[PDB]
Amino acid sequence: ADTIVAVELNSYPNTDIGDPNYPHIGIDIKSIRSKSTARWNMQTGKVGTVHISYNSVAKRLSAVVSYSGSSSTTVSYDVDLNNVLPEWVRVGLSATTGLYKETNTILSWSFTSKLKTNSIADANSLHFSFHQFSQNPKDLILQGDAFTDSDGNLELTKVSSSGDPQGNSVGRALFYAPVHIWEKSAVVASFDATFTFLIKSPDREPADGITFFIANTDTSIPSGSGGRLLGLFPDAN
Amino acid sequence: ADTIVAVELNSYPNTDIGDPNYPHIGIDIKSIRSKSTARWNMQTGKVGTVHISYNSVAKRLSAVVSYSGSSSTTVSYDVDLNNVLPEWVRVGLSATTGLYKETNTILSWSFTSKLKTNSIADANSLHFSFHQFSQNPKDLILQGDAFTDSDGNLELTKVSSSGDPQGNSVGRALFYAPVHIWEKSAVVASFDATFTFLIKSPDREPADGITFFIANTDTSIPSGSGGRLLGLFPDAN
Amino acid sequence: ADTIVAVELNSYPNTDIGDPNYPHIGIDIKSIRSKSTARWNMQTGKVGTVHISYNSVAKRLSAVVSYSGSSSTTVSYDVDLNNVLPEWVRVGLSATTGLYKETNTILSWSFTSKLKTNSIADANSLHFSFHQFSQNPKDLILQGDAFTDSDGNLELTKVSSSGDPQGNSVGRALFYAPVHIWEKSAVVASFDATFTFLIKSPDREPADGITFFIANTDTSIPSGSGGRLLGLFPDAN
Amino acid sequence: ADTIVAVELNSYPNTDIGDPNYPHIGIDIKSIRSKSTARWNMQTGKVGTVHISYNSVAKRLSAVVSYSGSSSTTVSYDVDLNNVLPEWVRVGLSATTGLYKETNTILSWSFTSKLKTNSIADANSLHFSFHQFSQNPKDLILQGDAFTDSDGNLELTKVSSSGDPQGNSVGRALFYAPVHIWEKSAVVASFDATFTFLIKSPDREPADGITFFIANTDTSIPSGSGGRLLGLFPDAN
Ligand SMILES: CO[C@H]1O[C@H](CO[C@H]2O[C@H](CO)[C@@H](O)[C@H](O)[C@@H]2O)[C@@H](O)[C@H](O[C@H]2O[C@H](CO)[C@@H](O)[C@H](O)[C@@H]2O)[C@@H]1O
Ligand SMILES: CO[C@H]1O[C@H](CO[C@H]2O[C@H](CO)[C@@H](O)[C@H](O)[C@@H]2O)[C@@H](O)[C@H](O[C@H]2O[C@H](CO)[C@@H](O)[C@H](O)[C@@H]2O)[C@@H]1O
Ligand SMILES: CO[C@H]1O[C@H](CO[C@H]2O[C@H](CO)[C@@H](O)[C@H](O)[C@@H]2O)[C@@H](O)[C@H](O[C@H]2O[C@H](CO)[C@@H](O)[C@H](O)[C@@H]2O)[C@@H]1O
Ligand SMILES: CO[C@H]1O[C@H](CO[C@H]2O[C@H](CO)[C@@H](O)[C@H](O)[C@@H]2O)[C@@H](O)[C@H](O[C@H]2O[C@H](CO)[C@@H](O)[C@H](O)[C@@H]2O)[C@@H]1O
Ligand SMILES: [Ca+2]
Ligand SMILES: [Ca+2]
Ligand SMILES: [Ca+2]
Ligand SMILES: [Ca+2]
Ligand SMILES: [Mn+2]
Ligand SMILES: [Mn+2]
Ligand SMILES: [Mn+2]
Ligand SMILES: [Mn+2]
Repeated sequence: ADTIVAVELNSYPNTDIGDPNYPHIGIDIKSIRSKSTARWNMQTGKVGTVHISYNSVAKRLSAVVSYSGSSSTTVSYDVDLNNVLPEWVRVGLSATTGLYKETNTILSWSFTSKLKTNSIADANSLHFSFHQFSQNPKDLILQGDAFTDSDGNLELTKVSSSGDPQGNSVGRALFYAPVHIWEKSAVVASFDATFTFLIKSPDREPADGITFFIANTDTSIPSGSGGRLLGLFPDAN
Repeated sequence: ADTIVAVELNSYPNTDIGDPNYPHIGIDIKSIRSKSTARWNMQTGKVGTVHISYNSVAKRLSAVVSYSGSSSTTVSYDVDLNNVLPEWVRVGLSATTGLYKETNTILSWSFTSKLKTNSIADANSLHFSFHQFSQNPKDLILQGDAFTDSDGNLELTKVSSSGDPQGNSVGRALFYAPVHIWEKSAVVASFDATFTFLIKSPDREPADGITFFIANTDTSIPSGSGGRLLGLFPDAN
Repeated sequence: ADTIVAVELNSYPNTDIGDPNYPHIGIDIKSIRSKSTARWNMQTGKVGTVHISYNSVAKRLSAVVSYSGSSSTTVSYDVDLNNVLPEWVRVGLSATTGLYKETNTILSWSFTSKLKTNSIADANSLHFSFHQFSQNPKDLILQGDAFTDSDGNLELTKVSSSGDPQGNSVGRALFYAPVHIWEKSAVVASFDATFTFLIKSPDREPADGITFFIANTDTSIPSGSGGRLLGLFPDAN
Repeated sequence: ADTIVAVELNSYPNTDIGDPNYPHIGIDIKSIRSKSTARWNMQTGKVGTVHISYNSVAKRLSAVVSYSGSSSTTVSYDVDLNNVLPEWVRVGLSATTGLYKETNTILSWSFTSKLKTNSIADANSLHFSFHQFSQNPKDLILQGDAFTDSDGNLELTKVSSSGDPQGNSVGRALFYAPVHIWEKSAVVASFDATFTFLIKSPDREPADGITFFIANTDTSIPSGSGGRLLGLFPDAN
């Protein structure tokens, strides 16, 4: 199956599969069961920013979520991605709704990767930035119900004319060019990513969440991966 | 047909189709007949560097070619690419050999595009950089005889194990992701690029040349584009 | 005296010294008498963006000014800055008020410079970005009445408690590190800059303007350079 | 006293003050006694590369040192620089010789700092990159015997015309502009850096080492900091 490494912004607690009993941010390595988490003081109707970093020398993946004038929540996890992921991967963002729903609107997204070596000349580098989404992204791979709306916003899950989110939606958006995340002869490998989002919800318990994820080049939406599984995994093992 | 815009390093004079009678660097807008050229003091055996830029306000396309120690040769052409190219395109490099041959080895390649608006936040940006090539670049589209070797050098045209260049070869390598080169609402749209190449040849007169081109996303080696047509155009019109 | 190269956003027409009879943007090379201009459809109370570029191969300096949802004004000028400026320069922004006044509020500012050579390794590079100004910029050289306010905005000219601009004000802000803008052995030299501003004015004819300027490392405010002379030149020759 | 934070490439063991009995790379927080070290298989005569990173969320400081072909040696230390360093600082490199000597030649040097907030718009960013050094760098602060030579290499410590290293020399080179390393409102604050160096020595045991350090803006070679104290500290406390 697909090899996932993800940073999830889980807004709906599904304690039956391991979630903390509150909206949280967590680092997933190959399973929906976060190897580490932190409570996310989720504020709906407000735009949020997620910054994600990793460096093969520090072996530490970390993330943070902040709102304007609101403290940030942080989470980390020591891991050596060279043991988890294959050389060539493909990044993307995902989201879902189940019984309950929220808008999984991505307002911006950037990503940078380096494959350093002997000199100040990263043998490889890749960078992309979006401060607005095109009506027809020729450089995105939209999966499921994802789509860019009239305002140049990326909508990972179904939303209607009025702007009301729909339940039971799944959607992903992968960048088009596969990234070479590590090479045997590499000295350092880095990558940073940022994305902005707006989650608004009608029901008192919003669900389910958005994630930023790295995966094998051919990652496609798993069957039965909806709702609580955030379109990343088939089961909850 | 494909809508090409290229910068060529023509090593072989085909005076009968537009070439001056000497190695030259030219700018090609939709035809092999350069809208502008310059004498290139081609040095076989030395590694050379090519820089290329474009800024939709300055509306001028430039290109230099220098070798360590020896002087550079520049060439420009004022043009508004927003009228020549589609919004979405793919960038790439091509080379060819005809009756005569040379090695069309690419050692490094960068490219940066920025699509601005009302801030120091490019609504889009795209950057890639290669200082060595993977033996299976999953981010390059290799067309024709293009292949990356054991040394991590892109080889646009066939060479032998012993290193010898082969005749009659066409080769192209496009970056995988579509670049959003311009858009209606854009305020500024720019792009830079660099590549380093090494040309070697046993012939008294090496042929045919290397080009860095910008095409439509679905571009492909046109039939009968070998030799003097450098894998970009179907005929010499 | 100081060697100035500037892009001026002249809001007040001083026809007695060469200005067009309308607010305009112009490229100044060593004199307040713009070697080139364009009418700027100045909109007060609205934030504007100025993008400025230059490339030693294209020998063309260009600028553009846009507002959200308003067309842009462009201006250019072919020039070879290697003949105008010294190797080491120091960039900055300036503004003034004379009999009339406006707020010369800079909201952001970025700058990048390259000194390319034989390889994809710019022998030199410099880049700085500000999306907010520190209460005490240790990296700016504030000249005259310039100062960063409580909101992290840079105010080049006097403004009072209420936020009302004052007449007869001059102020500049130079970045701290001198930039190496060209070197004899350089193949290409580039630089791009962006800045955001907000001009608001009580009187019907706002004056005088803001400029982005490159100058000799020790550029200081010229005597009598106030009002119409934008703090750059002593006289109007 | 100066508040130093350094990464040292200690070539000479001064076991009596904290050094392991072998060439090592260490992280120094406010003292010559490394909070962490690693065996460095120092190779005289080969050019080496040092990469260093820090991310205030990951809160971990790392450093690698590799040579072409030979393996790299890494070293980290978890620390929150926001408690160790002032908001504004200057970066730099230092080196020294005592009874024994070696050449402390810096061939290249980059540095990038980013100070984030709520978007993919770093409220501040600063980047510089040198691939060769001007014979009169007006952007470097040279302290002690530091001097750039005819070949465009920074020489932290005295060498002769013939190239021979001299004993008892202290040398420092700081980038000119103050870096805003952190700020209260900041969400994320990171930094990367790279330098390439070449160490040569006639002595059976070369001394003393090179360091990349981060100090307070007004830093300066403390008296009696020669040799084993590598120009950073006044005493071995
Ligand atoms: C029938 O209850 C079970 O399913 C409920 C609905 O499940 C769907 O909707 C949720 C939220 O949108 C989504 O995560 C699922 O994948 C489905 O799409 C669900 O609400 C319910 O959860 C609650 O109850 C369990 C058991 O008591 C708790 O462990 C959870 O934390 C919730 O409190 C349950 O899974
Ligand atoms: C038969 O002569 C014609 O073709 C010759 C060989 O053509 C092939 O090889 C060249 C170079 O490898 C390549 O450009 C072509 O596409 C073919 O693959 C060619 O040498 C010859 O050119 C010369 O003569 C003509 C006419 O006199 C001149 O116009 C040229 O500048 C050359 O001097 C010719 O086209
Ligand atoms: C007395 O008239 C002259 O000076 C006037 C005031 O000058 C000061 O204020 C202006 C605007 O703030 C500033 O540019 C100057 O440097 C001084 O600080 C000025 O208003 C006036 O200009 C107008 O009249 C002349 C002559 O008719 C025209 O050529 C201009 O275009 C103006 O219409 C004049 O210089
Ligand atoms: C007199 O011996 C002490 O000083 C020796 C020389 O010191 C100078 O030179 C070294 C290296 O160039 C430099 O580190 C110092 O700062 C001075 O500039 C030194 O060689 C010697 O060290 C050795 O012996 C001590 C004590 O036995 C050990 O602790 C060390 O590891 C060395 O093996 C000593 O400090
Ligand atoms: Ca959940
Ligand atoms: Ca030809
Ligand atoms: Ca004026
Ligand atoms: Ca020592
Ligand atoms: Mn979870
Ligand atoms: Mn030609
Ligand atoms: Mn004017
Ligand atoms: Mn030590």
